Amino acid sequence: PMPPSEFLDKLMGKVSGYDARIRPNFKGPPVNVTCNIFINSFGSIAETTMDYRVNIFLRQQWNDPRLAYSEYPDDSLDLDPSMLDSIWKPDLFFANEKGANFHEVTTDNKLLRISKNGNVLYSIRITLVLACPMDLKNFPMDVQTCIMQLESFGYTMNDLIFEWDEKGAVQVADGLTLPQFILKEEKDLRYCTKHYNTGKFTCIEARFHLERQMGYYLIQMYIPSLLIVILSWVSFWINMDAAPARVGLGITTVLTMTTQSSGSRASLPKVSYVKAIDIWMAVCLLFVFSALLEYAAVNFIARQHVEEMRKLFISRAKRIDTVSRVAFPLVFLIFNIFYWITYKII
Amino acid sequence: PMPPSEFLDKLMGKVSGYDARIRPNFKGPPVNVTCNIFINSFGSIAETTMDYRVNIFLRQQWNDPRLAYSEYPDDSLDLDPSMLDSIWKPDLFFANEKGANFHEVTTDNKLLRISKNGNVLYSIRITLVLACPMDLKNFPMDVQTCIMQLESFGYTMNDLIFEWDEKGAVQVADGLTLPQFILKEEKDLRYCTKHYNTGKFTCIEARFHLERQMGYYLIQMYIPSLLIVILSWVSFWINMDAAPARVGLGITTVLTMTTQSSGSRASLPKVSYVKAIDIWMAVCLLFVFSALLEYAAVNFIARQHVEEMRKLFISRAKRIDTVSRVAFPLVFLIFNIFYWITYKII
Amino acid sequence: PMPPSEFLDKLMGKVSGYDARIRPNFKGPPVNVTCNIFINSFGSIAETTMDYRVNIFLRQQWNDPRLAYSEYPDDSLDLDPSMLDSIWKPDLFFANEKGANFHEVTTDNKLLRISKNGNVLYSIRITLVLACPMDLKNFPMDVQTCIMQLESFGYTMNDLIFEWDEKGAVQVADGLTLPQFILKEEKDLRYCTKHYNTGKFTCIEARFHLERQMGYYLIQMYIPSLLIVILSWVSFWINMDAAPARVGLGITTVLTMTTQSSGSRASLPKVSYVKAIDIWMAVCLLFVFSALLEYAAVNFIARQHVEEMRKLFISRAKRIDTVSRVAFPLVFLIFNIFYWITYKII
Amino acid sequence: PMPPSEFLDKLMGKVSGYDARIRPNFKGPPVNVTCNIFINSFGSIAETTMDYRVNIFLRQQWNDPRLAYSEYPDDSLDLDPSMLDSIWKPDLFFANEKGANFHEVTTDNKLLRISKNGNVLYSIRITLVLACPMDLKNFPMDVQTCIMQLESFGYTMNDLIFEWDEKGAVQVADGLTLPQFILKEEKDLRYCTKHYNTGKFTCIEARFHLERQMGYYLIQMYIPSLLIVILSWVSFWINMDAAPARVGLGITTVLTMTTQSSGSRASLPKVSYVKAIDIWMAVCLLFVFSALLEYAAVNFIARQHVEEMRKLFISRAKRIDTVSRVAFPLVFLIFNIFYWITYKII
Amino acid sequence: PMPPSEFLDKLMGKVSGYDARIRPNFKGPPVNVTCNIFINSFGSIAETTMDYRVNIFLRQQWNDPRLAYSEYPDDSLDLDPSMLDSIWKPDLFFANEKGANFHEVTTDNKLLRISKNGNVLYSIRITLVLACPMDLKNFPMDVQTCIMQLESFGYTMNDLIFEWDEKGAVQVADGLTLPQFILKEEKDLRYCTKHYNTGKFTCIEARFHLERQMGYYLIQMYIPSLLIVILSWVSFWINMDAAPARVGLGITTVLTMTTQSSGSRASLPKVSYVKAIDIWMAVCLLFVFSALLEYAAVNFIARQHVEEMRKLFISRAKRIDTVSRVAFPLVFLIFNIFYWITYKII
Ligand SMILES: *[C@@H]1O[C@H](CO)[C@@H](O[C@@H]2O[C@H](CO)[C@@H](O[C@@H]3O[C@H](CO)[C@@H](O)[C@H](O)[C@@H]3O)[C@H](O)[C@H]2NC(C)=O)[C@H](O)[C@H]1NC(C)=O
Ligand SMILES: *[C@@H]1O[C@H](CO)[C@@H](O[C@@H]2O[C@H](CO)[C@@H](O[C@@H]3O[C@H](CO)[C@@H](O)[C@H](O)[C@@H]3O)[C@H](O)[C@H]2NC(C)=O)[C@H](O)[C@H]1NC(C)=O
Ligand SMILES: *[C@@H]1O[C@H](CO)[C@@H](O[C@@H]2O[C@H](CO)[C@@H](O[C@@H]3O[C@H](CO)[C@@H](O)[C@H](O)[C@@H]3O)[C@H](O)[C@H]2NC(C)=O)[C@H](O)[C@H]1NC(C)=O
Ligand SMILES: *[C@@H]1O[C@H](CO)[C@@H](O[C@@H]2O[C@H](CO)[C@@H](O[C@@H]3O[C@H](CO)[C@@H](O)[C@H](O)[C@@H]3O)[C@H](O)[C@H]2NC(C)=O)[C@H](O)[C@H]1NC(C)=O
Ligand SMILES: *[C@@H]1O[C@H](CO)[C@@H](O[C@@H]2O[C@H](CO)[C@@H](O[C@@H]3O[C@H](CO)[C@@H](O)[C@H](O)[C@@H]3O)[C@H](O)[C@H]2NC(C)=O)[C@H](O)[C@H]1NC(C)=O
Repeated sequence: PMPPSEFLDKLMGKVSGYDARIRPNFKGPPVNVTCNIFINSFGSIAETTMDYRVNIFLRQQWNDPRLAYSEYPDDSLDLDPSMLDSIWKPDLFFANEKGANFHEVTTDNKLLRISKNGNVLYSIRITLVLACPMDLKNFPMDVQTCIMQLESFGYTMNDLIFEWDEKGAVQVADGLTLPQFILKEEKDLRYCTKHYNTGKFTCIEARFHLERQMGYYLIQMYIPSLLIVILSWVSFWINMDAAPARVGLGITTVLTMTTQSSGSRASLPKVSYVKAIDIWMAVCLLFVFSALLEYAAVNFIARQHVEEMRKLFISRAKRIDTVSRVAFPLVFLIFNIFYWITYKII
Repeated sequence: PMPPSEFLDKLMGKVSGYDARIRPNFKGPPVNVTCNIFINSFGSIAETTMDYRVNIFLRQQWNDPRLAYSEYPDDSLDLDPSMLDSIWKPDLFFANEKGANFHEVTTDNKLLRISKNGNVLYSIRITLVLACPMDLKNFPMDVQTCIMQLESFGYTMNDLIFEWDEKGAVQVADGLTLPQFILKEEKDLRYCTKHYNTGKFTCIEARFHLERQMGYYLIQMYIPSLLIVILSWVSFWINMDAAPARVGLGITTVLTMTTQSSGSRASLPKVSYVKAIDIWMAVCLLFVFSALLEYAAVNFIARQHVEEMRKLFISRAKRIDTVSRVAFPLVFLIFNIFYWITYKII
Repeated sequence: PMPPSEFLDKLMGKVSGYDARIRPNFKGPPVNVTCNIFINSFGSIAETTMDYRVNIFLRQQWNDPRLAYSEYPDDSLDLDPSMLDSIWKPDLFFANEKGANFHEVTTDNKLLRISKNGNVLYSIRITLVLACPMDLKNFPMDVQTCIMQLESFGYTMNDLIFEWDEKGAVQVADGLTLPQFILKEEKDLRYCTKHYNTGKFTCIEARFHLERQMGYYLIQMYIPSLLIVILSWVSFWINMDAAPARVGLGITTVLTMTTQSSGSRASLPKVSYVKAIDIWMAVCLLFVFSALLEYAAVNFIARQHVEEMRKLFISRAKRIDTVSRVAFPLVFLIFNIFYWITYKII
Repeated sequence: PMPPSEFLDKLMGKVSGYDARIRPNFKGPPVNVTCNIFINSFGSIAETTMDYRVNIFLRQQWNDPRLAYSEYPDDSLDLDPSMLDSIWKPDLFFANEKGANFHEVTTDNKLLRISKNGNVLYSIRITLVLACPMDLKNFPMDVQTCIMQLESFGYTMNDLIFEWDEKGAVQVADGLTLPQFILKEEKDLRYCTKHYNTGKFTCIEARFHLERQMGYYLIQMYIPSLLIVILSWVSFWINMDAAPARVGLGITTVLTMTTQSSGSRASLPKVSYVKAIDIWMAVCLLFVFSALLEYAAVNFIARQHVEEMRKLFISRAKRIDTVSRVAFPLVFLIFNIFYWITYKII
Repeated sequence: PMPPSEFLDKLMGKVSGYDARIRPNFKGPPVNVTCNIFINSFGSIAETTMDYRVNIFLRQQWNDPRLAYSEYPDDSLDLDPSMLDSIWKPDLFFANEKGANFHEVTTDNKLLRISKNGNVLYSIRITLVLACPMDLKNFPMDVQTCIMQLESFGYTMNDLIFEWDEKGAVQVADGLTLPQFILKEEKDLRYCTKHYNTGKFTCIEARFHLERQMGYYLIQMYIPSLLIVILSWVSFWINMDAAPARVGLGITTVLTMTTQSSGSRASLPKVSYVKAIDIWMAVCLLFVFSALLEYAAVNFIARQHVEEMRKLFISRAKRIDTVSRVAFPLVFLIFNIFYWITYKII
């Protein structure tokens, strides 16, 4: 019962002629590689960049007859990771990496165990910054689907095939929550077989269904956008005398409404389509621009009105200042219903 | 008495058949690894990212019978760190690293000494950026508990076990203070034994109880939020004549109160729950929005009031402008008591 | 039928005297290297820096007679990438890299296959941050032409020549869209043969015609710039009595128009020439500065006007306040036509 | 007279049995290592992070009898830096590195020369980002003392000792100035002998006395803070009639004074103690808050004043508006004297 | 006619005893190294950091008799760059690197050719971030002189000397323009021979004369600073009645003039000396502060004026409001002439 590495000497070195430069079952059927990932860290979901950082354990399993062994008694030899640069390993890469890296802290974070019948279990900790093109049409109420797809790079489909094992292909750490999102529990697992001018390459991808939390965007942008609408209404309970007051009120509540429009996109890409948060800030910018025009009508109607005529327009001009107090606060409401219900069924 | 490395030649090389690729006490009980950390640098506690950077010395101790020696006279051979790539070392990693690194400046910052009975003392300087999910419910008065946990990655529980030595498992440099926090002196030391679809892996974690200093947030956000509330009150000692003054006063003190609401979260994650600093900026935004409505009542009540009737509402409208001077400054106070006492016992 | 690497032993090692340090067809005609790129990731088109990040697959093809083989039966031996540090490879570099890198995640992302007649197919995943000097004359309506050029660095033109293969020299991933641009489908392919004091070096470049999307810049800068122009007009339907109102209106709508001028260049280089977005913000800053002067004329003309004289200037001063309501809203329009048509045919 | 490296062959290789893995004078007295640094680049003194970047040449000198030589005629053999991975070198590290690095541009920036009697001169270019906890009590007038300390990491005090040579232990490049500071010329040199649970380790540190330049902070924060105080005074030469003017004046000069308070700390850590720049912005925020209350008294006193009574308070209310014009401008001055003299002797 | 590397075998390996660890002409005169650089990328001229990034080709030439060859027929053997780790190479470094790096994309970007008489031509692509202390006295009209200097680090002056070849020591790529600067065509080439406590080291530096483009700073800071001065003048064509208007006008045009003062230094170091852009923003801040005081005089002079007396000061107070309309607009102009002419001859 010699030590395992010396047993591994019989397994790896020039004895038996193991070559790590040639895939298993060479010249025969392709190599069936079953995969699955464990997720430690999920988050930093960027939107200026439209990517996100994950921290996974990538488990790979394939059979290699050359790694058979019956001398040793037990069923598994979880070796040292230094034995990992000498056996064959599939050239798995992430088709949307945007930068990734291993982890070498106190050891290469690597695992490797071999079953008697040649089954290999290979597992390494990885940090990825995967690209997912965000779809920001209905932005605060959107549901993103950021993917990650595992391709081969040098082996064609007839010489290396990936799969997902049918027992929980994607696990997640227990207490894993996101600050801005929630990660839905059903995770898709479909095929993405690529085709180039070089050949066809195996591919498999996992679809994570993110979904934004409404709390933050409800506190910083919607409510402050809404109070500024109400102050635009207090220009109606003021007489048609305070020219500086109402105009000063409206202008101050139309420029601050312009700042928050731009402020609602500081942390966003410069996309060219209008998004759900945009029509809110637009329509809220339309009401406030109306009250500054409503007083524009009053101050002009009253100034234009012999003595039986001037009061004749005071009633009309003052009729407006009472219609305004109900028109705006209710027209805004019915709009406020068609908006949220539009994004409660979309 | 040959030189130690040549003595180490007898200890390491092909003589005696030392293999660094196989753990001590192989096929027997697992390897008991006692740990403890020394902390040089603690800080850069991020909250947008919810991590923090530490600079530790990681000390590991385990027994290895193969490293026994009785030839040399003294009790310890603190070797060169180049002898560190040839002996066995536990594959300790940090389960929430988020990026780490060694230090190679003028030497690998590594220590290694071996006692006669085989005890190994292994110590290396590390920089870590550990992830700790912040809980920002009561934000300026919160108490975070950021952890660090030491797991194995390739050895299962029956073949490698970590522990904390029971003599000061976590030391700290003497004059170590944080700018924003204070690091409490009692540090937890519990177990975090993991379970995967691969097996069970040893784990141990240290719980550091951070606690925010109230000084900064008391100077930039609470007091400026409070002066703006008081200026909202000076719209009461002004007659019910200065329409531009009081409305200009209230509007200017309701928008600047909106900026500071958003300004109170520039360096924060976009969490979806309301936090303690939020109800302050909200309630302070409610008082100021009230004074702008209080004058909305006065200017409307006085404008609506034969000659025995107009003065009848001047008293009512002026009754308000005196009730306001005591109502707001005292209602705000009683709120100001239920707030701080709520976060002095929570 | 020995294994291929051992077949490759006959192909690479000291047998047959293959030297990777000497180009093919040595002392004869130069080495004809046909190229083409596949683009996975395109974007992060910076403008403060005037660069952009691409993620390509660089395919290279050249003949090497030394790599001939007739022993093996089939037509191609797609080897392991470890066989890539032993064969000759052209020293292709990117003449405007500004930083690049390979991808080592789970494998060097490399491909290598050899045809029987010696044809080499070499393909590697690369991330580039290529420099392209932006031309921002007509900025929101511009069309950039960012290049990428493949030069030799050590081999002169008579010893190594690059080319583009005449079957789709530049492919693109199917669903590849940009957030801010659209990538036109015709891609140029011309020569860029360099000359130094060392000699002449082969060079080939690809010209990508980017083109900005107008949606974002139409929403954040043009419309907000335009509403502020209209509020500058509401200072005309107000009587020549509200000195605080109209002046407060104009000043508030002339400073906020100054902020947006500077705000229209936060994410731009500090170029010294005037650009298309600049004349908009300038002319819009000229109208608003006019209305604040138009009231400057009214308040001065009315204040200067025995009793038959004061009304004589009221008509003139009030004649202005009606000419203004049509002059500005129509002069702005005709300008608004010469502007967009100027950038619809330029 | 064979070539020196072949002479060095007799000096380094298996001939003579030189081992680089064992310190000089082994088993005897410790190794006396005299040090000194030359500073090329000093600066980037961060305060959000409380560190700073230096670029030094670290010179080390120790004796090694094994490196004796009398064959060669001259006194010094400045070798190639490749000979630096074969001789012993002290494991000097920087106890507050916070990240450092060598320089490999066109060569490892390393020097190495050996005197006949065994004296070694070892010198390498380094970039450091050293941590120094700032003390920001009297911030714009402060004097920081950022240190750098050279410790051993694996050798205890009885086996390796550092020192500073007594001929200019710290030189500086000639034209080395800082943008924000000035580096005082006397530099401290004391001992910092550490103690751990492992043993006692040699340590030496250099104390650089930085001192801020007052020019910048005098131009951006003090003067603008002071003009805004004066405009708060121009609310006194205005009659007690312009309710919108004085209140608009005071409010506009009390909120802009709040912005600059927060603006005076954008580039600062979130420390919890009040600092010298804070009491300035506070007291300046107290004067401006007073003038807005001073008019609060006037408009209330005049509004409260049969016909012999109303003028009786006009004199009192107008008595205030003249006392204000001298009270504030002189009370501010005497404060302005106790402030600067307080930070001219502290 | 064996292959060149095998010819190079006779040139490099143990045959002939070539040692790369010993400089040419050893024990004799020093090694004369002629240099010159080609500049691809110039720019990213930082000012917060006072550095800049360049992308050069560094060509070095020296003679090495050991590399003589007469066997081969032609005049030059441009080898593979792998032959670059075996020949001697001067240890050139950049005395103000602040971080640099090679380029390894698809090959080490290296060139190496050897003439028959031993002349070596060595050329490598480099990216540098060189430090140049900016002199910002007359900031928008300044002319910086950022240097780059090539020193030895281990060889003293009597054993290695650098030079510039007298045929175009510094070339530049053809279409190389900067966004903010223009690179003057005459480039200095002088000596910078260093002296340390170790010895004297060869040094040579190149002086690039940068010069700012005035376009950007003329558009964002001077003109907006100037319009705000003119609006400060429109407080003069308004009667001495509009207390809220003129004071509101002046205050709004004195605070926005304070923001732009600070805004004129966001991207600048915190230098302690006053700079040319500072006196502009200061003097422009002095005019606007004057108009707010000019009305302070009017409203006080008119309010202080039996019936023959009140009109007596109306003329004096109104005499001011006409002197102002010519005093300020012309005093500002004459200042505006002494300013630009002062920076047209400095
Ligand atoms: C990797 O897995 C794939 C599919 O999971 C295997 O492909 C299939 O392999 C079988 C060999 O057992 C091939 O033989 C076929 O058998 C069926 C009866 O089961 C017979 O009716 C067919 O005529 C054929 O002979 C089968 O063609 C093949 N199918 C495909 C789509 O590839 C593959 O063999 C596995 N390879 C390894 C190395 O494990
Ligand atoms: C590492 O440490 C663990 C615990 O600190 C050791 O586990 C224990 O090891 C003993 C061997 O001395 C095992 O024997 C047990 O002894 C008790 C009497 O002390 C006896 O009553 C039991 O029936 C049993 O024979 C013990 O089972 C084991 N317990 C556990 C929970 O593991 C371990 O031996 C140490 N290994 C090394 C290599 O130091
Ligand atoms: C690489 O490709 C270039 C061009 O694609 C080849 O250049 C040409 O190579 C031919 C050899 O077949 C040279 O011979 C010429 O042939 C024509 C008839 O086709 C004859 O009229 C000429 O007098 C001459 O003999 C030709 O000069 C040469 N032209 C150029 C511009 O280089 C090159 O041979 C290819 N090299 C390899 C290694 O594939
Ligand atoms: C490194 O430097 C230290 C101090 O600079 C040296 O320590 C001293 O070394 C001397 C050996 O010459 C030791 O001997 C002492 O000599 C005095 C007379 O000078 C005698 O009165 C004492 O009784 C003792 O014998 C001395 O104890 C020792 N002192 C200390 C504090 O270490 C050291 O020898 C130097 N080592 C090397 C390798 O250069
Ligand atoms: C590297 O270049 C330097 C200068 O470019 C050379 O320095 C000079 O080298 C000459 C050898 O030819 C030395 O000899 C001198 O010759 C003059 C006549 O030309 C004679 O009048 C002097 O008395 C002396 O013998 C000369 O001293 C020396 N000068 C200096 C300042 O170094 C150097 O030789 C070159 N080295 C190599 C290896 O190319």
